[PDB]
Amino acid sequence: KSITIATEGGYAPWNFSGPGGKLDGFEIDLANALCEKMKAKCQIVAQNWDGIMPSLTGKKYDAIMAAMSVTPKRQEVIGFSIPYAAGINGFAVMGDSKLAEMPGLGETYSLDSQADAAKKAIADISSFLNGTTVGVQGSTTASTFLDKYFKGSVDIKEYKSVEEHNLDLTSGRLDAVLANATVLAAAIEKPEMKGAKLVGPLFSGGEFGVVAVGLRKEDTALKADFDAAIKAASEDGTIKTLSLKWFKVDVTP
Amino acid sequence: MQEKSITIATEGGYAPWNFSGPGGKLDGFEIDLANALCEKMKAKCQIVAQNWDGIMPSLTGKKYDAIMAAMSVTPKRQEVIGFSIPYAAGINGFAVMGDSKLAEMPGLGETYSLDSQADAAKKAIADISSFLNGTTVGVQGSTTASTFLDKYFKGSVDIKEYKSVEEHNLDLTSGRLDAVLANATVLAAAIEKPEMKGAKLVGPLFSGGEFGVVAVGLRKEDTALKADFDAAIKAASEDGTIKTLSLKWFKVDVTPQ
Ligand SMILES: C[C@@H](N[C@@H](CCCNC(=N)N)C(=O)O)C(=O)O
Ligand SMILES: C[C@@H](N[C@@H](CCCNC(=N)N)C(=O)O)C(=O)O
Ligand SMILES: [Cl-]
Ligand SMILES: [Cl-]
Ligand SMILES: [Cl-]
Ligand SMILES: [Cl-]
Ligand SMILES: [Cl-]
Ligand SMILES: [Cl-]
Ligand SMILES: [Cl-]
Ligand SMILES: [Cl-]
Ligand SMILES: [Cl-]
Ligand SMILES: [Cl-]
Ligand SMILES: [Cl-]
Ligand SMILES: [Cl-]
Ligand SMILES: [Cl-]
Ligand SMILES: [Cl-]
Ligand code: NA
Ligand code: NA
Ligand code: NA
Ligand code: NA
Ligand code: NA
Ligand code: NA
Ligand code: NA
Ligand code: NA
Ligand code: NA
Repeated sequence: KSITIATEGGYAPWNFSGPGGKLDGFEIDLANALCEKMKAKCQIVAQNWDGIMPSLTGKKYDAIMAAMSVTPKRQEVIGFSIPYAAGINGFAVMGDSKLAEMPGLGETYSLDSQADAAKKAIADISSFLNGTTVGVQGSTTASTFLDKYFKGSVDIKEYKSVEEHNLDLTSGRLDAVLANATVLAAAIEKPEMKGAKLVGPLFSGGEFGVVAVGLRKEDTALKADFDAAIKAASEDGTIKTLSLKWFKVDVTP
Repeated sequence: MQEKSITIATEGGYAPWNFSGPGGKLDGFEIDLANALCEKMKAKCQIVAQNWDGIMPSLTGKKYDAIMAAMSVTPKRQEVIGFSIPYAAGINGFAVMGDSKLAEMPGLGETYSLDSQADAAKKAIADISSFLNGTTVGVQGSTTASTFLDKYFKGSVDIKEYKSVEEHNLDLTSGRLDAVLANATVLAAAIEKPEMKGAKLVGPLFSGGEFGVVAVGLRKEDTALKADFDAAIKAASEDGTIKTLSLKWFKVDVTPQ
């Protein structure tokens, strides 16, 4: 019994690599814990974000564990296991800038249960970010969110990876970036991002949704195995433990 | 009773010498070495991050006491700062995308000392320079690599200078650059990361000359701190610590002698 799991490796603490390229993070530890429950040999591979879904359908590997949110558009092309996590997103800017004054600092809005307050916070941020350049990783729930609420207000610059937009924020090429808050909180702690800060509000639900294992639609048995393993790992505190270990928070839905 | 205290600056952008964990904790050969040297010196070790561009003005400006950021001793640097006895030596090479015609550069698997094999090194340089004609080569500005490129490849290649290794590596993978030149252990570690899939170390490896030896950067007249580091490095070289840490981090011996 063997399962090849693809991750990106550019999204710490979910998935990243050590100095010599060894894949590590919450999803690597989770993949191994799930495969132990499934009684299967676990092979974790790296695949760039852009080609992660065509390589799954192309059978280069069997599953995706790369902090992939379940979205109706993705559900048209691939299948998903039951969720193991949920995404919370926010903006980061250079802490010195006037943009650090973004309203709603640290306030959290669920796009599902607080649609009225979230759309007001979004409207305030959009007006506040008028004429700025915002970096985002292309083909993400974050680029979808920016396209939906900030398009004619902000100049949206899309990047292949988080690392790429973060370097353009620190050089001053970008005014702000939008990404998963745990990813940004980890990134701004790195020496290269000295001076960067999380600002304004945090958003969950809606576009961001929940994170699950990406699988081919026809792999019903593999989905059934992952579903039983995630249920069992949620039930014995395994996922919560790994989340606290990596994120110092609980990302479980 | 209480130990003295030293603040050591590193860059954090030069794995496996110095880099950081996902949450910014500084790690690598120089972090392990800094802590081992401070234990020998019986001093409290505080390791801080400082970008390469401002690393020397912040040392002279007394933001910290020492630099352990894989800094080579050069006559130009010796005019402005002091150095401890060396703890390592730099080996440099080019990296390109393996699919580039540039990957066939003469001659992979070879090493040339610019000090002892000057004749064979200049002959190999003359071949690489002609081979790289009209290409764009990325390099970290104010390094032994930028000095080496300025000396032998200026006028043959378009040299593009970057503030960090990570920046030129991203421009190599996007195709903005044809090649990069940097420390081979740094490039060998970098090409193993998912972002640098397809990149490869090509052509020969160079040591000595411009590259020289790595030592702790200190304020020019901070003689007590230099005396402290010199005794610790001597003791650390004597018990195999530097060789051990070198093998642990690079899987090659970087010690000079
Ligand atoms: C958990 C995260 N999901 C996003 C971004 C994931 C990008 N993953 C990666 N670069 N590895 C998505 O699936 O589009 C979020 O919404 O907060
Ligand atoms: C060891 C290395 N030294 C170079 C490059 C070091 C850059 N260091 C860093 N980015 N932390 C130099 O001192 O100019 C070398 O010559 O192979
Ligand atoms: Cl990484
Ligand atoms: Cl590693
Ligand atoms: Cl909710
Ligand atoms: Cl929590
Ligand atoms: Cl005291
Ligand atoms: Cl860390
Ligand atoms: Cl720390
Ligand atoms: Cl420290
Ligand atoms: Cl070296
Ligand atoms: Cl030219
Ligand atoms: Cl140019
Ligand atoms: Cl340019
Ligand atoms: Cl090497
Ligand atoms: Cl490629
Ligand atoms: Na925000
Ligand atoms: Na900013
Ligand atoms: Na020699
Ligand atoms: Na160098
Ligand atoms: Na610049
Ligand atoms: Na660097
Ligand atoms: Na050398
Ligand atoms: Na000195
Ligand atoms: Na002194």
